[PDB]
Amino acid sequence: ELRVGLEESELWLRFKELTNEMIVTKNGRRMFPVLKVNVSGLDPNAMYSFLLDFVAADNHRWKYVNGEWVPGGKPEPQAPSCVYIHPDSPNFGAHWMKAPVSFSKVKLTNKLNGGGQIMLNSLHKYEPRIHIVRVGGPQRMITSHCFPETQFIAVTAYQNEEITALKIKYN
Ligand SMILES: CN1CCN(C(=O)Nc2ccccc2)CC1
Repeated sequence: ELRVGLEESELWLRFKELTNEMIVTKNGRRMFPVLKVNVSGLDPNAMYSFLLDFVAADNHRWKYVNGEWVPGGKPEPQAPSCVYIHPDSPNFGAHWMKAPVSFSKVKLTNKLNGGGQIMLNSLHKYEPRIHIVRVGGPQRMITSHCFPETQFIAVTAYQNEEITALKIKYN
């Protein structure tokens, strides 16, 4: 059985208990914490691409009102985010299993852009999700996995100073 684990869940959970926030910029901002995934049970000899996307966790716009995040009352459907390909892709199972797969190079933006960067809607809540895609073989296969511990709200600047403090303390 293919196993997918979050690395450093300890720390992600401290961010989640405060409501996590991730900065988006026109040019694209790298994430902290970085999503790092432990994977076992791949065929060491099979070929795989690791993909990262962001599900809109709800259909609402969120606002930081008197020190607390609160959803709006006017939900709109949220079209899916674009996919980020891990730059080690495509690669052997052995490659992916020798150390945590670290998405250190994904950039989050609020503006449609050349590419690389992934465009999110500011003040929406997102749940990171990976796809593990077996490629090159006869049988294509996809395994997907969400990471609720890594949920955040996309912001153009931090609202909760307790997040600001944690971001610096641990970087
Ligand atoms: C620079 N990039 C990195 C490697 N890459 C892919 O892995 N694409 C792909 C193709 C089919 C299924 C999943 C991913 C495209 C080029």
